[PDB]
Amino acid sequence: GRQSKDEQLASDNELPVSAFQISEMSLSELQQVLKNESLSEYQRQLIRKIRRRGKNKVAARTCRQRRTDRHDKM
DNA sequence: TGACAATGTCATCCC
DNA sequence: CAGGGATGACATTGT
Ligand SMILES: CCCCCCCCCCCC[N+](C)(C)[O-]
Repeated sequence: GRQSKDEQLASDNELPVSAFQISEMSLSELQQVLKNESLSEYQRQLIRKIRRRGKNKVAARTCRQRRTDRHDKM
């Protein structure tokens, strides 16, 4: 199969959570993660970029569906 | 491997 | 605040 780059990222950077986790975990969850873990700044930054992408791709989705839904047919 | 579809990324605006 | 939803353009990936 295959992995996301963000998964590779998280992995390369030894993040205590997964890309998937990162992006889907709830905010309060994430916050625990962040108050409890030793995370360089780079790792912190990373986690934020990952979540961004992570939420945006989902978002990209819909859009398109709506895009594609709304015109293509209806 | 090359076409064509599909997904992801990023910049921006928004709330 | 901040985080995060929309969407348009461009990029990478999948089949
Ligand atoms: C959707 C659920 C995602 C939230 C998962 C949180 C689990 C992270 C725990 C990592 C543990 C690492 N450590 C430092 C405690 O050993």
